[PDB]
Amino acid sequence: MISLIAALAVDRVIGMENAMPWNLPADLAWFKRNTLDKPVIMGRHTWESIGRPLPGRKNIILSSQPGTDDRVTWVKSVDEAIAACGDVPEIMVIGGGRVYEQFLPKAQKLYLTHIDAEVEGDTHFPDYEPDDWESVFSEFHDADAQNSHSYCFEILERR
Ligand SMILES: NC(=O)C1=CN([C@@H]2O[C@H](COP(=O)(O)OP(=O)(O)OC[C@H]3O[C@@H](n4cnc5c(N)ncnc54)[C@H](OP(=O)(O)O)[C@@H]3O)[C@@H](O)[C@H]2O)C=CC1
Ligand SMILES: Cc1cc(CSC(=N)NC(=N)N)c(C)cc1CSC(=N)NC(=N)N
Ligand SMILES: [Mn+2]
Ligand SMILES: [Mn+2]
Repeated sequence: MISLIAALAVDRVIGMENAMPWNLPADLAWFKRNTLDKPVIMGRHTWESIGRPLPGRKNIILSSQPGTDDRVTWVKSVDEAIAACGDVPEIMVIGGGRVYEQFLPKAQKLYLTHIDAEVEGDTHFPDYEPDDWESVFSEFHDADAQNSHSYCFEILERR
């Protein structure tokens, strides 16, 4: 199964200048929790945004140009990326925008962090068809001393 995981601000903004224009420790925790011990697929800009392999997960980078770091696995197509994961129960697509778009249709699950924050962005999560998804998990949280925004974790499964 292929899953997409992301954090969306208002208007589905997910990034600005290769970065997440917010500070939410709780979302990073949720991310580590739902990706640990699973292969992660990401675009190259998203690879450069992190600078180092995510610990305890197989890192697959999608790029049309030759790979430049052997600490990770480089692939040149969606199909090679999926094949590179082998036989695992779940494949986590962690971004960015152009990669989400490509993997969305093969997706069976969406892990979304809805952040109540307005932020100018240059990158947006795909405009998915709400009718095709079913909310199977929803957990809302008010802002607190560590997390400056109210946010909600949601898991959608393709109907
Ligand atoms: N808020 C959230 O949850 C998230 C936010 N982000 C944010 O997303 C933004 C980066 O997103 P964006 O610019 O779209 O970039 P991506 O990370 O999606 O990078 C895309 C790059 O990877 C390669 N690639 C993608 N698809 C293919 C394919 N099918 N075949 C071959 N190569 C492919 C290409 O690199 P090449 O040029 O080498 O061909 C392409 O330019 C940043 O702003 C980041 O901070 C990212 C993940 C989650
Ligand atoms: C650390 C990091 C992780 C990601 C992947 S996050 C994700 N797919 N899902 C989710 N958050 N729930 C991304 C896209 C970017 C980063 C680094 S962000 C950053 N560097 N911000 C900044 N420079 N201030
Ligand atoms: Mn049901
Ligand atoms: Mn069904």
